[PDB]
Amino acid sequence: KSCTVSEEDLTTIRNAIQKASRASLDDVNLDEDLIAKCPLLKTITASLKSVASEIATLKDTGISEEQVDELKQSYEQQVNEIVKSRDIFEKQSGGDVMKEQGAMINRMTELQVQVAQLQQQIGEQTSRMYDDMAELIFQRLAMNSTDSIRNYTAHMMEQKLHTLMTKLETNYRIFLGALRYLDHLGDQPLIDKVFDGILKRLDEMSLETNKERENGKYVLVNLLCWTVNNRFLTEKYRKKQLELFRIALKFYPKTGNKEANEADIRGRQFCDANFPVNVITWFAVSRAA
Repeated sequence: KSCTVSEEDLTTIRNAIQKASRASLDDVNLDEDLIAKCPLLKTITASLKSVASEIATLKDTGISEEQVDELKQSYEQQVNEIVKSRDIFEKQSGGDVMKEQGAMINRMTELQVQVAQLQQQIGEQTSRMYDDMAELIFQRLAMNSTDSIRNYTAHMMEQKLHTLMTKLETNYRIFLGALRYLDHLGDQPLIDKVFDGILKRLDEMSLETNKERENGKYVLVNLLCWTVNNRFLTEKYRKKQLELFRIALKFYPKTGNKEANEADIRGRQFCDANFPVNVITWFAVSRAA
């Protein structure tokens, strides 16, 4: 494709980016005629919408209202920085009077870069907050260390692990934060028990609604990612290999639908290994036969 933008349409794009930064953070709505002459704008539109959805997802979490407000200000301040960019939106002056960066495709490319970097920046910010939220869950449930779980009976340990799973599973970013928290803590007896608790939840949870299947798929796929390149966790996978095969075929039953299932699995991964796809669509399908 090619991108052409008229002088007045660039002004319209600038205001639409401003409007998506403040208050309700609504979808950037632009005329289709304008989008057609420059399909790059779909990418920019989708990126700002993703950050808005991610911020809204933070609200329906146990995060401090101060924390969410502080993140909303950072997002708005950073979009305002893009809006004030003379390289993107304002007329060339002085030295760059007839530089090539004044052409539309170059202005829009720099807009793509700054919005992509904004998305990465906000992503790193929310990742830290999901780290904190995950840690708070372990602390509130009094299972943040080997010492805290040492004196739990088997029945109590099972009960704590179930409660933990019901809190981690509803938001995969919280689940990822829990794995990062356990990794940094380096408390292996706790990792051992959390692995057992994840498996038990995956083996028994209800799957009646789409929300439950989505929650379970993210947990299953990223539990497998968690074992990659880790001897202790790979050893845990090895011993419970057959149970994970049963779990994989429950979430991904249409074995003959290899291509669609693989695309679904890779879209939920946060490692880059083939291992989750291989377990679910290859190993488990071969063992059942």
